[PDB]
Amino acid sequence: PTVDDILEQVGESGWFQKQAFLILCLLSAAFAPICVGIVFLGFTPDHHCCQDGWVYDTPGSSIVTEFNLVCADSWKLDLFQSCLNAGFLFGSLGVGYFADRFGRKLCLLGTVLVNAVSGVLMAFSPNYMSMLLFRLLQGLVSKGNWMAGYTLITEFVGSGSRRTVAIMYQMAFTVGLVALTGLAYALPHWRWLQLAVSLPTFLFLLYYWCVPESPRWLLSQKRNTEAIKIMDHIAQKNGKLPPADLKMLSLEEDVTEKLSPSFADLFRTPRLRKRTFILMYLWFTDSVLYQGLILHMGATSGNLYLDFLYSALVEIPGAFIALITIDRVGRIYPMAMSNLLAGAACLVMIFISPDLHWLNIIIMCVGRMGITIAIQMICLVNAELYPTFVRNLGVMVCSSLCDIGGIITPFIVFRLREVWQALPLILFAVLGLLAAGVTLLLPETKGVALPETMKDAENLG
Ligand SMILES: CN(C)C(=N)NC(=N)N
Repeated sequence: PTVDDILEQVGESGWFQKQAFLILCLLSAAFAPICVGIVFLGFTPDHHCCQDGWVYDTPGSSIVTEFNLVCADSWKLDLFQSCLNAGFLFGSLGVGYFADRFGRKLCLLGTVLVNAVSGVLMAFSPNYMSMLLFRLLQGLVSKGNWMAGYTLITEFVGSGSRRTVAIMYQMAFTVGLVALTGLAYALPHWRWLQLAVSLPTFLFLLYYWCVPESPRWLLSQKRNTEAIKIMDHIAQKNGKLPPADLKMLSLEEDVTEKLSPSFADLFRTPRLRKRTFILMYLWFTDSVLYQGLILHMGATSGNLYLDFLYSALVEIPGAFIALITIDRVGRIYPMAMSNLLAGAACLVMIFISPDLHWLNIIIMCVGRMGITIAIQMICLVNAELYPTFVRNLGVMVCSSLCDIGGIITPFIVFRLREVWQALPLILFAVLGLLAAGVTLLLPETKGVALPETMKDAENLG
């Protein structure tokens, strides 16, 4: 009588779960401005390049118009993204035990309050060093918020709807990007845009007090009283009678009362070590090949609004395709096919002359669908292939190996565009195709109802 059976008897997609998913959807739209937002507000309109300073003629005011970073400190924007991505690295190494042991829901609430305060302080920051440190904190806190929220969603949802609710969460992320574009068009000033982004965070915390904790992680602490309380509250919420308390409670005496995120037992079991290595390779791929592809995309009209509108309308067809095909053939074959398609798209620009009609749109479309389907696979698979005391140690393969991609892709492309114009495409295609062909074949399996039964990490092998 695992908690999934209790949720099934109480209704996995009841009204209470609907409002909880709405609340964390409101959280999801608050994560896009942290990562995607920069291309809008940190965008130089024009540069005059004695010099005698530089003046940009545009009604909007970006970060570089107000800090004068056009020529003397042009690399500061790269330094700014490097500092944000090092914030992601600091989060990946930091919010583990510090994100679980103090109370998972309470940690999420404290961090979302911290994010609100730090964003408001970014709105009123009349310097640069404080701005950089605050962006470090913003990156760390926002990554922690989004991963904790997503894993909480895949914890509440019972077996049979994890794919649906997670893919709807990613659709909410894409809708957050679309709303970012809309609010960007609403007013070009970065200050008011940041202040308007910070208000969904208030709307989150204001109503986030009533959301309960994760029942399974709470059961992992051998505290089943309030766990049974919250399960019966959920059951009575969506018009259902409570189940048997003894069946609902699972003692699981072999489980440690506290958590010990393994820094050395990850490689103890060969299945877990192999899964972690495969996910490391796959994650590196993903942002690697990605910002790579984005960079290789042509100049979109407008370059600040229609660029985002065209980039965001890619995901939603991909999200719907994933929703349709993720269960009929499992969560391995569709994403493997998408990655092979992305590799073939990367390899086709080299041997085919660009003068052919519609070649640019064909390659951009195929690559992008491939590395949207890859991302909406890998997030769900990393969430599924880790128990509750390993999922927060499972964020590191998500974020401590995508951070290296985000840091290093500008340098790799900067060297590649000089050494050989045909070099970066061959490198990206070779690494992506070889990795996604050898790997992503058997990273355990899919369709497993119990991810944190103390035997999920070993029985699948
Ligand atoms: C948010 N960033 C930078 C991504 N990795 N996007 C993506 N799904 N390739």
